[PDB]
Amino acid sequence: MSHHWGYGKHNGPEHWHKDFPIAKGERQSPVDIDTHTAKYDPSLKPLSVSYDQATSLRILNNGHAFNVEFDDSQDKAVLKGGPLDGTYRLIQFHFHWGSLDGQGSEHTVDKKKYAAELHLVHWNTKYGDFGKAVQQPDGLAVLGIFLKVGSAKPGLQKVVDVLDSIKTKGKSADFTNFDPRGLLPESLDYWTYPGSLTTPPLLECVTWIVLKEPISVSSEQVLKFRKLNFNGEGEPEELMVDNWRPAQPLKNRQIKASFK
Ligand SMILES: Cc1cc(=O)oc2cc(C(F)(F)S(N)(=O)=O)ccc12
Ligand SMILES: [Zn+2]
Repeated sequence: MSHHWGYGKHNGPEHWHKDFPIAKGERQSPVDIDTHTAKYDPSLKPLSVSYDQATSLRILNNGHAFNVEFDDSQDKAVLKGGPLDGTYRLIQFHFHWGSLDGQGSEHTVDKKKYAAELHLVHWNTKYGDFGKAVQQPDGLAVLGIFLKVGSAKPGLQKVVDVLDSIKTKGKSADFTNFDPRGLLPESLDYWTYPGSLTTPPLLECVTWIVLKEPISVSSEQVLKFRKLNFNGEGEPEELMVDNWRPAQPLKNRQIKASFK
């Protein structure tokens, strides 16, 4: 209730370390993925994305981004395999995007920034609940998917059209029966490394799995994202753009590739 961090000039990523010292930690995210240095790991098991039974419930503008929330009271939508040991349950997805197509993603590929990045957040069921999971090194698994501007993503339109109803901070809307499988690219080839949440509290509890294949969304679709507001209703308009944290030092970590 007393957090004041954001993405503006005076409360942006370069200021976060004051209230959250872990911002300068040993396994912070996002990071630049240097494709020539990432090594193929033949030991990585196949990635398993089982979203057939996913049950979305609501979409919320939290003043930073918008979250599409799922019912995670049961083992429906889960992520397993890949670098993961155990079962991770989908709790929500959100995006990070820019003010222009040339920036917006958190992770970068050989320093290339994509227009946006989708994050599907999952928590390790061995810890019982999300709050307990974020206190563990292997508590979360976040699946990251890059977005580039070109052809429209049919599966994203239902999200785009509901944004008018959650323009400002604190607004939410019913959002049932949304199928996240419609946001995935064809290939599940990925890079993986141990990291953190990319907004405060910046906890170092995430196994990052970033897909190599980006999805394409249309200019009209991303333009709608850019019409959202960071501010609450009745306050001066601050367009919700550039809600991404820049790449952090890789330090003592190796990024592994699931493909050759
Ligand atoms: C506390 C928490 C709960 C949750 O369901 O999702 C989150 C997502 C993020 C993130 F958006 F910053 S990221 N990018 O690290 O996923 C940060 C914190 C949470
Ligand atoms: Zn995120």
